[PDB]
Amino acid sequence: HWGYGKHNGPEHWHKDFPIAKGERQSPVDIDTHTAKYDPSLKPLSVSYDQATSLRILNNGHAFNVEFDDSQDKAVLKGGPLDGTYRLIQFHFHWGSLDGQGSEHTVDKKKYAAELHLVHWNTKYGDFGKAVQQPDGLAVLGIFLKVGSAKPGLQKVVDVLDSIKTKGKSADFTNFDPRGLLPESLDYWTYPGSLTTPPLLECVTWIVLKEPISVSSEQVLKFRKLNFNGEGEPEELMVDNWRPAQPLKNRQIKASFK
Ligand SMILES: [Zn+2]
Ligand SMILES: [Zn+2]
Ligand SMILES: [Zn+2]
Ligand SMILES: [Zn+2]
Ligand SMILES: [Zn+2]
Ligand SMILES: [Zn+2]
Ligand SMILES: [Zn+2]
Ligand SMILES: [Zn+2]
Ligand SMILES: [Zn+2]
Repeated sequence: HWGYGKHNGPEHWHKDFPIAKGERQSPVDIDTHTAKYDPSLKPLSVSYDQATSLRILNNGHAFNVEFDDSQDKAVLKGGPLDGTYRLIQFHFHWGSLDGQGSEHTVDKKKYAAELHLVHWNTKYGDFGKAVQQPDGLAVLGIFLKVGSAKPGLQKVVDVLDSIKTKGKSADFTNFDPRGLLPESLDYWTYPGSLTTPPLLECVTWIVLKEPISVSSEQVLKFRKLNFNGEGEPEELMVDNWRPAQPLKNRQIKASFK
């Protein structure tokens, strides 16, 4: 089983997942000197007011907050996107130390964590068919830095003790994802992949410029989770990020100057 450990980590994923060395892998370093502004990028439209959260779960790699995506309740439109992409889940990647944890980097700066709000293209009818396509998904990536507590994150933090180990889940209704956004929606964008196996090259990445602030007590709560299921040996869920991959023949476009 792939993982983030010594013998099953990112450097070994190519064995079972050869697309790991493909042409559009994520994440990537964003060099703010070469990611040039592009005036034709429309502004990004985020509609989360009717978001309906269902459950929260530890799948052994991170924890996902899943949403009802049966209808256009919470959607992302605009920017580089054609059409309408529905929110299906969010999750985070984070470090064992404050100086690392993000997947994307900005001029090689690593952040303490990165939020991924995952959305699929309604043009394909369901998530399962969307991930098979180049334009199947859009992931909105938000950096986290340590500082002041993020009130909107608290409901997440408070339930983490109930899903400590793999396979555990809890009911998780009425969570409002707008409480996880920064104030500004300026972004970079490029075409890439899922950052975990199976690493499909199906994602339009949209990463925000402005990070959110979370408290060290909030991030410590992330580091108390386990990769293992109950009654296996404890392996703390930390450093569940993949490092930057080669940009190859791709351009990263900025929405701001
Ligand atoms: Zn292990
Ligand atoms: Zn090899
Ligand atoms: Zn540079
Ligand atoms: Zn320069
Ligand atoms: Zn797994
Ligand atoms: Zn669904
Ligand atoms: Zn992710
Ligand atoms: Zn229930
Ligand atoms: Zn138990």
